[PDB]
Amino acid sequence: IDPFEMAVKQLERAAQYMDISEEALEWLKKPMRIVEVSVPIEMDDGSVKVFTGFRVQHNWARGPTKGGIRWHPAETLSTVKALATWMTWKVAVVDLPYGGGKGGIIVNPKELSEREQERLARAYIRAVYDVIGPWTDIPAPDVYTNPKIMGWMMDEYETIMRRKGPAFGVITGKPLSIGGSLGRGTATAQGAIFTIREAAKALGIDLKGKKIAVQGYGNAGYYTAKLAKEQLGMTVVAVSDSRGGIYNPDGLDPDEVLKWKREHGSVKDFPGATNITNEELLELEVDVLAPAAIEEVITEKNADNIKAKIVAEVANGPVTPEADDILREKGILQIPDFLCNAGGVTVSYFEWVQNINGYYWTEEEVREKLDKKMTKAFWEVYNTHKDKNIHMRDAAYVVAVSRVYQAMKDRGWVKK
Ligand SMILES: N[C@@H](CCC(=O)O)C(=O)O
Ligand SMILES: N[C@@H](CCC(=O)O)C(=O)O
Repeated sequence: IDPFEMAVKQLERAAQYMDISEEALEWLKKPMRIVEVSVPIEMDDGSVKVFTGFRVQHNWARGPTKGGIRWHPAETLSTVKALATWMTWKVAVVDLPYGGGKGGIIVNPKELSEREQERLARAYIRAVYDVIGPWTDIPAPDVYTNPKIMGWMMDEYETIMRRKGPAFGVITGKPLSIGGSLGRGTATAQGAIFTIREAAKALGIDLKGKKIAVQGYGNAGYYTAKLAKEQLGMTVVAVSDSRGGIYNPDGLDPDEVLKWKREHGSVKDFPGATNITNEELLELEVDVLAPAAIEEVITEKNADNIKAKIVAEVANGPVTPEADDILREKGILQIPDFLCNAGGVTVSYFEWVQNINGYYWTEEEVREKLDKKMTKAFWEVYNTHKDKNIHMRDAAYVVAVSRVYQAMKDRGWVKK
């Protein structure tokens, strides 16, 4: 199951719903630049180990490419290419002057010390310097990379760059001390909450007092539940982790559950709550269900059993296309994954804007701008959903690919 293959198939399926020339589709099926580099670092024992690093820039018709860096032992070039392709549509659906791109190093960072991690980050920047920049390619944190590594990478880039321009804007997700942006820790959850609110408004539902079930209790799931309870006033009845689920009709307090999970490593056996598992958790009678964990969790095996009026796909591809079908004919509004979790990329654009301008904002300004962006993106996707009578996801693909195609035509890359 080649990751890249799946992305190309999804793009073709999408192109089956819109008027796009075959030359433009052939252009969009290939990354515009792929860079594979050797990343040599000096280990703590004195030896030199060489790692494999990637930087894929799928498309830059709309502006500089944007995408995170993954440090995973199972990283492959095809995975990076597929993720860069998805990043293109993600920045296009939420309307950002960005293209799509992604990077990665095939490494197990859990067995690297802090000094070796810093050496790896600096060596990666020294290797890929010639294809990145504030107006060329802006990396960001991703799987097993965090703001600390982002700061190390920014410092190395500034050292090579001799401070001749906005070196802060070369990479996002930085610490606040060095050009970091506020509201960035709860970006994804805030965007998901905004999309859920707009979806409820579209469906004619006032969310105050109804049930939400969240699967996955990392930063995304926990903050999704928390912001749901405060901003949307909904009742959080079920949460789960990489172990099991906890359900309470009266409502769970996300802060207490987070304390429980930190203390014991799992959310299981929470006081005054029935312990359950993920499979039966996916089908509680709730108004909103927010899968925020590992991919491929809703499948034709249990798609019919889903009873949530609104499904917000915080995670990347939690729902299979077949389940997309059954959920559609069941009457359930799905927020597509790369529209729902648009908060992350959105915030990163805001941070870049701040770095380029040299002027930073506050929490309220970031929050308001994110609200407007996510509301507009959701409403465009939903209006395409209505007008073309296609799936929500397919509408997101229509919006994003239409924007990229228009940008490609405007530059004259494709003459038709
Ligand atoms: N992996 C992140 C990167 C976004 C960013 O550039 O901040 C995402 O697209 O969700
Ligand atoms: N990768 C995250 C969602 C996307 C993000 O946080 O950037 C998850 O699966 O929970």
